[PDB]
Amino acid sequence: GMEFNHLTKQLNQLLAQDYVAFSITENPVVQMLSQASFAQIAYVMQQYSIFPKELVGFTELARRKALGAGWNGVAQELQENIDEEMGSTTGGISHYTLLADGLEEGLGVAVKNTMPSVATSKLLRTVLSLFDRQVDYVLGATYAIEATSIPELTLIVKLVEWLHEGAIPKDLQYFFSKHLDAGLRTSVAAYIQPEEFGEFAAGFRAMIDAMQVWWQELAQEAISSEVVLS
Repeated sequence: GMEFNHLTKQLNQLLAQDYVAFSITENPVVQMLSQASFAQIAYVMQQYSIFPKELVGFTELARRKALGAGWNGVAQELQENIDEEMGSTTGGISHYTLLADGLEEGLGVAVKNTMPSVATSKLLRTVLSLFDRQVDYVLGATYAIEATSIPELTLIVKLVEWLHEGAIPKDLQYFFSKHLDAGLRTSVAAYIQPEEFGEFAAGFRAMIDAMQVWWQELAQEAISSEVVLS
């Protein structure tokens, strides 16, 4: 209803105003592009790729939290998200695979079997700690994934275009266009009570904070490869 709609609009605005990681100009990797080598930005993309993979499992944890609380409509919406990320609208090919295959075909950058870096491992541990809380908080963090999706994908398009000398592979271009050229919010609205809006907001905040910290740390990891110990 109106009060939850106000909250979700607010959280989207918060993200747009206050978070440089989701800015197409102020993201810390974008800010290092003048000085960065191909290898360094390829490293960022290898690490980045881990996150969409792992987010399917986190969405599963949120689905289970929703079921556990009797938020059945939300569990159903989350199942549809999982099905889509695992390929239900892209011929059975997961979104992760489209990205990974596209990076390999376009750049010769292998990302499958990438181990998380210190920063990425820290992100994944932090995120799990959020997805282990009560349903309202967990769904806030889950809504943060949805809210960050478009700004994130816009940054990824930029970095991938920066890396490519020519056109990007056509399947990868479709992956991007399908995302960039309401269901979760409306489902949660049916169950969430006003007394838990604060917990939903807290989960959202915690997730976007964790993701921002990761982008910052991953920019430092990338640039540090040419540092001479001093």
